[PDB]
Amino acid sequence: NDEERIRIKEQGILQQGELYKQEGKAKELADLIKVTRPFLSSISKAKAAKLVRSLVDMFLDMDAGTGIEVQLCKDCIEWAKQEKRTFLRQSLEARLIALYFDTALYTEALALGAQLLRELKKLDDKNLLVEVQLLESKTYHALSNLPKARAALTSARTTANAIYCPPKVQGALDLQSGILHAADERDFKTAFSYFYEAFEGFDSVDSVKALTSLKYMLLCKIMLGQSDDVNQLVSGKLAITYSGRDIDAMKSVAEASHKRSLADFQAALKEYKKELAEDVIVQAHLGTLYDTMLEQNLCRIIEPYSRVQVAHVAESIQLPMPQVEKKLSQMILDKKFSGILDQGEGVLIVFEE
Ligand SMILES: [Gd+3]
Ligand SMILES: [Gd+3]
Ligand SMILES: [Gd+3]
Ligand SMILES: [Gd+3]
Repeated sequence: NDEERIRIKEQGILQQGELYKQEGKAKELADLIKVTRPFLSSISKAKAAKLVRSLVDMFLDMDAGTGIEVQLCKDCIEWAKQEKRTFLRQSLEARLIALYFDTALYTEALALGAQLLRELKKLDDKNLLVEVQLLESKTYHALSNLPKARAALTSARTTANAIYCPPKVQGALDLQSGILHAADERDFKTAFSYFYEAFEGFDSVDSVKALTSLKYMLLCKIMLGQSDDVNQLVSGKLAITYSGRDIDAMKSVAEASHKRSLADFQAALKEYKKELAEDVIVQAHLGTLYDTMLEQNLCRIIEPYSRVQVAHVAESIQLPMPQVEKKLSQMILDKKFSGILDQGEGVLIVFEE
Protein backbone atom coordinates (compact mmCIF):
# COMPACT_ATOMS: atom_id res chain seq x y z
CA ASN A 1 0.00 0.00 0.00
CA ASP A 2 2.86 2.40 0.80
CA GLU A 3 5.39 1.00 -1.69
CA GLU A 4 2.36 1.55 -3.99
CA ARG A 5 0.76 4.97 -3.18
CA ILE A 6 4.18 6.64 -3.71
CA ARG A 7 4.56 5.09 -7.20
CA ILE A 8 1.08 6.30 -8.22
CA LYS A 9 2.30 9.66 -6.88
CA GLU A 10 5.39 9.78 -9.13
CA GLN A 11 3.15 9.09 -12.10
CA GLY A 12 0.68 11.72 -10.91
CA ILE A 13 3.27 14.51 -10.76
CA LEU A 14 4.76 13.77 -14.19
CA GLN A 15 1.32 13.47 -15.75
CA GLN A 16 0.07 16.80 -14.34
CA GLY A 17 3.38 18.46 -15.24
CA GLU A 18 2.82 16.99 -18.68
CA LEU A 19 -0.67 18.54 -18.78
CA TYR A 20 0.69 21.97 -17.82
CA LYS A 21 3.26 21.76 -20.60
CA GLN A 22 0.57 20.92 -23.22
CA GLU A 23 -1.86 23.70 -22.37
CA GLY A 24 1.25 25.86 -21.93
CA LYS A 25 0.86 27.01 -18.30
CA ALA A 26 4.48 27.80 -17.19
CA LYS A 27 3.43 29.54 -13.93
CA GLU A 28 1.66 26.48 -12.56
CA LEU A 29 4.51 24.22 -13.56
CA ALA A 30 7.03 26.46 -11.72
CA ASP A 31 4.68 26.03 -8.83
CA LEU A 32 4.54 22.29 -9.26
CA ILE A 33 8.33 22.09 -8.99
CA LYS A 34 8.30 24.19 -5.81
CA VAL A 35 5.40 22.15 -4.33
CA THR A 36 6.79 18.67 -5.03
CA ARG A 37 9.97 19.41 -3.06
CA PRO A 38 8.77 18.10 0.33
CA PHE A 39 7.60 14.91 -1.42
CA LEU A 40 10.98 14.14 -2.94
CA SER A 41 12.40 13.18 0.46
CA SER A 42 10.25 10.03 0.57
CA ILE A 43 12.10 8.38 -2.38
CA SER A 44 15.67 7.38 -3.21
CA LYS A 45 18.13 10.17 -4.13
CA ALA A 46 18.30 8.47 -7.56
CA LYS A 47 14.53 8.37 -8.22
CA ALA A 48 14.45 11.94 -6.94
CA ALA A 49 16.70 13.32 -9.70
CA LYS A 50 14.79 11.38 -12.34
CA LEU A 51 11.66 13.22 -11.28
CA VAL A 52 13.23 16.70 -10.94
CA ARG A 53 15.19 16.33 -14.19
CA SER A 54 12.08 15.17 -16.01
CA LEU A 55 10.09 18.23 -14.91
CA VAL A 56 12.64 20.93 -15.67
CA ASP A 57 12.82 19.32 -19.13
CA MET A 58 9.12 19.91 -19.32
CA PHE A 59 9.63 23.57 -18.32
CA LEU A 60 12.37 24.20 -20.83
CA ASP A 61 10.33 23.03 -23.86
CA MET A 62 7.70 25.67 -23.31
CA ASP A 63 8.76 29.02 -24.79
CA ALA A 64 8.39 30.29 -21.22
CA GLY A 65 10.72 33.27 -21.68
CA THR A 66 14.49 32.65 -21.61
CA GLY A 67 14.91 34.72 -18.42
CA ILE A 68 12.16 32.83 -16.60
CA GLU A 69 13.65 29.58 -17.91
CA VAL A 70 17.14 30.51 -16.74
CA GLN A 71 15.76 31.59 -13.38
CA LEU A 72 13.91 28.35 -12.79
CA CYS A 73 17.18 26.50 -13.44
CA LYS A 74 19.29 28.65 -11.08
CA ASP A 75 16.48 28.10 -8.54
CA CYS A 76 16.55 24.29 -8.79
CA ILE A 77 20.36 24.21 -8.71
CA GLU A 78 20.33 26.50 -5.67
CA TRP A 79 17.77 24.22 -4.02
CA ALA A 80 19.77 21.09 -4.96
CA LYS A 81 22.90 22.57 -3.30
CA GLN A 82 20.97 23.73 -0.17
CA GLU A 83 19.90 20.09 -0.01
CA LYS A 84 23.22 18.29 -0.80
CA ARG A 85 22.00 16.28 -3.84
CA THR A 86 25.28 16.59 -5.70
CA PHE A 87 24.74 14.24 -8.69
CA LEU A 88 21.40 15.96 -9.43
CA ARG A 89 22.84 19.46 -8.85
CA GLN A 90 25.59 18.69 -11.34
CA SER A 91 23.19 17.23 -13.92
CA LEU A 92 20.95 20.23 -13.47
CA GLU A 93 23.95 22.48 -14.03
CA ALA A 94 24.65 20.53 -17.26
CA ARG A 95 21.07 21.20 -18.41
CA LEU A 96 21.65 24.88 -17.67
CA ILE A 97 24.79 24.96 -19.84
CA ALA A 98 22.68 23.50 -22.66
CA LEU A 99 20.04 26.23 -22.14
CA TYR A 100 22.67 29.02 -22.21
CA PHE A 101 23.97 27.56 -25.49
CA ASP A 102 20.61 27.27 -27.27
CA THR A 103 20.03 30.84 -26.08
CA ALA A 104 23.25 32.32 -27.44
CA LEU A 105 24.19 33.18 -23.86
CA TYR A 106 27.75 32.03 -24.59
CA THR A 107 30.03 33.71 -22.05
CA GLU A 108 27.98 32.14 -19.24
CA ALA A 109 27.74 28.82 -21.04
CA LEU A 110 31.54 28.94 -20.66
CA ALA A 111 31.66 30.20 -17.04
CA LEU A 112 29.43 27.41 -15.71
CA GLY A 113 31.09 24.88 -18.00
CA ALA A 114 34.42 25.92 -16.50
CA GLN A 115 33.08 25.21 -13.00
CA LEU A 116 31.33 21.87 -13.61
CA LEU A 117 34.37 20.32 -15.31
CA ARG A 118 36.73 20.88 -12.38
CA GLU A 119 34.16 18.88 -10.37
CA LEU A 120 33.47 16.22 -12.99
CA LYS A 121 37.12 15.52 -13.79
CA LYS A 122 37.80 14.50 -10.16
CA LEU A 123 35.22 11.64 -10.35
CA ASP A 124 34.14 8.28 -11.89
CA ASP A 125 31.45 7.51 -14.55
CA LYS A 126 32.60 10.02 -17.13
CA ASN A 127 29.27 9.98 -19.08
CA LEU A 128 28.38 13.46 -17.96
CA LEU A 129 31.92 14.73 -18.54
CA VAL A 130 31.50 13.84 -22.20
CA GLU A 131 28.23 15.86 -22.35
CA VAL A 132 30.05 18.88 -20.99
CA GLN A 133 33.25 18.65 -23.03
CA LEU A 134 31.26 18.35 -26.28
CA LEU A 135 29.08 21.21 -25.04
CA GLU A 136 32.23 23.26 -24.60
CA SER A 137 33.44 22.40 -28.08
CA LYS A 138 30.05 23.61 -29.36
CA THR A 139 30.10 26.88 -27.47
CA TYR A 140 33.70 27.70 -28.32
CA HIS A 141 32.90 27.17 -31.99
CA ALA A 142 29.77 29.35 -31.66
CA LEU A 143 32.18 32.02 -30.37
CA SER A 144 34.61 31.49 -33.33
CA ASN A 145 37.45 30.11 -31.22
CA LEU A 146 38.44 27.09 -33.37
CA PRO A 147 41.55 25.85 -31.51
CA LYS A 148 39.81 25.85 -28.12
CA ALA A 149 36.80 24.15 -29.75
CA ARG A 150 39.02 21.51 -31.34
CA ALA A 151 40.82 21.24 -28.00
CA ALA A 152 37.63 20.56 -26.07
CA LEU A 153 36.39 17.94 -28.53
CA THR A 154 39.66 15.99 -28.43
CA SER A 155 39.20 15.67 -24.67
CA ALA A 156 35.62 14.44 -25.16
CA ARG A 157 36.59 11.73 -27.65
CA THR A 158 39.49 10.68 -25.41
CA THR A 159 37.10 10.35 -22.47
CA ALA A 160 34.63 8.43 -24.67
CA ASN A 161 37.38 5.89 -25.40
CA ALA A 162 37.26 4.24 -21.98
CA ILE A 163 33.45 4.19 -21.99
CA TYR A 164 31.23 2.64 -24.66
CA CYS A 165 28.68 5.34 -25.43
CA PRO A 166 25.03 5.39 -26.50
CA PRO A 167 24.61 5.94 -30.27
CA LYS A 168 23.20 9.47 -29.71
CA VAL A 169 26.34 10.51 -27.81
CA GLN A 170 28.60 8.86 -30.41
CA GLY A 171 26.50 10.47 -33.11
CA ALA A 172 26.98 13.96 -31.64
CA LEU A 173 30.77 13.34 -31.38
CA ASP A 174 30.92 12.46 -35.05
CA LEU A 175 28.76 15.44 -35.95
CA GLN A 176 31.20 17.71 -34.11
CA SER A 177 34.37 16.29 -35.67
CA GLY A 178 32.42 16.59 -38.92
CA ILE A 179 31.58 20.28 -38.25
CA LEU A 180 35.13 21.12 -37.16
CA HIS A 181 37.13 19.68 -40.03
CA ALA A 182 34.76 21.58 -42.30
CA ALA A 183 34.84 24.84 -40.34
CA ASP A 184 38.34 25.97 -41.42
CA GLU A 185 37.37 24.94 -45.02
CA ARG A 186 40.33 22.63 -44.83
CA ASP A 187 39.49 18.96 -44.65
CA PHE A 188 36.17 18.31 -46.31
CA LYS A 189 37.48 14.79 -47.15
CA THR A 190 37.69 13.40 -43.63
CA ALA A 191 34.96 15.77 -42.42
CA PHE A 192 32.79 13.70 -44.74
CA SER A 193 33.88 10.43 -43.00
CA TYR A 194 32.68 11.68 -39.64
CA PHE A 195 29.38 12.84 -41.05
CA TYR A 196 28.97 9.40 -42.58
CA GLU A 197 29.81 7.68 -39.31
CA ALA A 198 27.32 10.09 -37.63
CA PHE A 199 24.67 9.26 -40.22
CA GLU A 200 25.29 5.52 -39.93
CA GLY A 201 25.07 5.99 -36.14
CA PHE A 202 21.88 8.12 -35.96
CA ASP A 203 19.89 6.06 -38.47
CA SER A 204 16.79 4.44 -36.86
CA VAL A 205 17.79 5.98 -33.52
CA ASP A 206 17.45 9.80 -33.87
CA SER A 207 16.35 10.62 -37.40
CA VAL A 208 16.47 14.43 -37.21
CA LYS A 209 20.14 14.11 -36.32
CA ALA A 210 20.20 11.38 -38.98
CA LEU A 211 18.90 13.81 -41.65
CA THR A 212 21.27 16.57 -40.47
CA SER A 213 24.35 14.28 -40.91
CA LEU A 214 23.21 13.18 -44.36
CA LYS A 215 22.68 16.82 -45.31
CA TYR A 216 26.14 17.65 -44.11
CA MET A 217 27.61 14.66 -45.96
CA LEU A 218 26.13 16.25 -49.07
CA LEU A 219 27.49 19.66 -48.18
CA CYS A 220 31.04 18.29 -48.01
CA LYS A 221 30.62 16.39 -51.21
CA ILE A 222 29.57 19.64 -52.95
CA MET A 223 32.39 21.55 -51.24
CA LEU A 224 34.87 19.02 -52.62
CA GLY A 225 33.59 19.66 -56.17
CA GLN A 226 32.45 16.04 -56.11
CA SER A 227 28.75 16.87 -56.56
CA ASP A 228 28.32 14.09 -59.18
CA ASP A 229 28.66 11.61 -56.32
CA VAL A 230 25.65 13.34 -54.65
CA ASN A 231 22.97 11.48 -56.64
CA GLN A 232 24.32 7.93 -56.06
CA LEU A 233 24.42 8.72 -52.32
CA VAL A 234 20.81 9.88 -52.14
CA SER A 235 19.93 7.03 -54.53
CA GLY A 236 21.11 4.23 -52.16
CA LYS A 237 18.52 2.05 -50.33
CA LEU A 238 18.90 3.87 -46.95
CA ALA A 239 19.01 7.54 -47.99
CA ILE A 240 15.75 7.61 -50.06
CA THR A 241 13.79 7.20 -46.77
CA TYR A 242 15.04 10.70 -45.91
CA SER A 243 13.40 12.64 -48.74
CA GLY A 244 12.41 16.21 -47.86
CA ARG A 245 13.11 19.88 -48.45
CA ASP A 246 16.57 19.73 -46.89
CA ILE A 247 17.66 17.01 -49.37
CA ASP A 248 15.97 18.90 -52.22
CA ALA A 249 18.10 21.95 -51.40
CA MET A 250 21.38 20.00 -51.60
CA LYS A 251 20.33 18.15 -54.78
CA SER A 252 19.43 21.53 -56.21
CA VAL A 253 22.75 23.10 -55.29
CA ALA A 254 24.65 20.00 -56.50
CA GLU A 255 22.72 20.53 -59.77
CA ALA A 256 23.69 24.23 -60.09
CA SER A 257 27.22 23.08 -59.57
CA HIS A 258 27.17 20.32 -62.17
CA LYS A 259 25.56 22.85 -64.57
CA ARG A 260 28.09 25.56 -63.57
CA SER A 261 25.31 28.06 -63.18
CA LEU A 262 25.39 30.98 -60.79
CA ALA A 263 21.85 31.91 -61.82
CA ASP A 264 20.69 28.50 -60.63
CA PHE A 265 22.62 28.79 -57.40
CA GLN A 266 20.96 32.19 -56.72
CA ALA A 267 17.62 30.55 -57.53
CA ALA A 268 18.34 27.69 -55.08
CA LEU A 269 19.51 29.98 -52.28
CA LYS A 270 16.20 31.84 -52.34
CA GLU A 271 13.71 28.95 -52.84
CA TYR A 272 15.50 27.08 -50.09
CA LYS A 273 16.25 30.09 -47.87
CA LYS A 274 15.25 27.97 -44.82
CA GLU A 275 17.18 24.84 -45.65
CA LEU A 276 20.42 26.57 -46.60
CA ALA A 277 21.13 30.18 -45.68
CA GLU A 278 19.47 29.70 -42.26
CA ASP A 279 21.45 26.53 -41.46
CA VAL A 280 24.37 27.80 -39.33
CA ILE A 281 26.75 25.22 -40.79
CA VAL A 282 25.73 25.52 -44.46
CA GLN A 283 25.62 29.38 -44.18
CA ALA A 284 29.28 29.13 -43.13
CA HIS A 285 30.29 27.84 -46.55
CA LEU A 286 27.91 29.82 -48.70
CA GLY A 287 30.40 32.67 -48.98
CA THR A 288 33.14 30.67 -50.58
CA LEU A 289 30.69 28.40 -52.34
CA TYR A 290 29.39 31.58 -54.02
CA ASP A 291 32.94 32.17 -55.32
CA THR A 292 33.21 28.71 -56.82
CA MET A 293 29.94 29.13 -58.61
CA LEU A 294 31.06 32.46 -60.03
CA GLU A 295 34.38 31.02 -61.23
CA GLN A 296 32.77 27.86 -62.69
CA ASN A 297 30.19 29.90 -64.54
CA LEU A 298 32.90 32.22 -65.84
CA CYS A 299 34.90 29.19 -66.99
CA ARG A 300 31.80 27.79 -68.58
CA ILE A 301 31.15 31.11 -70.46
CA ILE A 302 34.84 31.48 -71.42
CA GLU A 303 35.25 27.86 -72.51
CA PRO A 304 34.57 28.08 -76.28
CA TYR A 305 36.82 31.13 -76.72
CA SER A 306 40.52 31.53 -77.22
CA ARG A 307 39.86 35.20 -76.86
CA VAL A 308 36.66 36.92 -75.66
CA GLN A 309 35.22 40.41 -75.03
CA VAL A 310 34.79 41.17 -71.34
CA ALA A 311 31.41 42.82 -72.15
CA HIS A 312 30.38 39.50 -73.71
CA VAL A 313 31.25 37.57 -70.55
CA ALA A 314 29.48 40.20 -68.45
CA GLU A 315 26.20 40.13 -70.42
CA SER A 316 26.47 36.35 -70.33
CA ILE A 317 26.76 36.14 -66.57
CA GLN A 318 24.65 39.27 -66.14
CA LEU A 319 26.90 41.33 -63.79
CA PRO A 320 28.33 44.85 -64.03
CA MET A 321 31.53 44.71 -66.02
CA PRO A 322 33.67 46.71 -63.63
CA GLN A 323 33.06 43.83 -61.30
CA VAL A 324 33.56 41.03 -63.83
CA GLU A 325 36.95 42.37 -64.94
CA LYS A 326 38.00 42.53 -61.30
CA LYS A 327 37.11 38.86 -60.84
CA LEU A 328 38.89 37.53 -63.91
CA SER A 329 42.03 39.47 -63.16
CA GLN A 330 41.94 37.88 -59.74
CA MET A 331 41.67 34.42 -61.25
CA ILE A 332 44.61 35.14 -63.47
CA LEU A 333 46.66 36.52 -60.56
CA ASP A 334 45.83 33.53 -58.33
CA LYS A 335 46.77 30.89 -60.98
CA LYS A 336 43.05 29.92 -61.04
CA PHE A 337 42.92 30.56 -64.80
CA SER A 338 45.34 30.47 -67.67
CA GLY A 339 44.91 33.76 -69.62
CA ILE A 340 45.65 37.53 -69.72
CA LEU A 341 43.67 40.76 -70.04
CA ASP A 342 43.71 43.67 -72.50
CA GLN A 343 42.41 46.31 -70.01
CA GLY A 344 42.60 48.60 -73.04
CA GLU A 345 40.12 47.32 -75.70
CA GLY A 346 38.32 45.15 -73.09
CA VAL A 347 39.43 41.66 -73.91
CA LEU A 348 40.47 38.48 -72.24
CA ILE A 349 42.97 36.21 -73.85
CA VAL A 350 42.89 32.49 -73.13
CA PHE A 351 45.93 30.14 -73.23
CA GLU A 352 46.18 26.48 -74.36
CA GLU A 353 46.18 24.47 -71.01
GD1 LIG B 1 31.46 2.65 -39.79
GD1 LIG C 1 33.34 10.51 -57.58
GD1 LIG D 1 9.04 28.68 -52.43
GD1 LIG E 1 40.97 48.76 -81.62
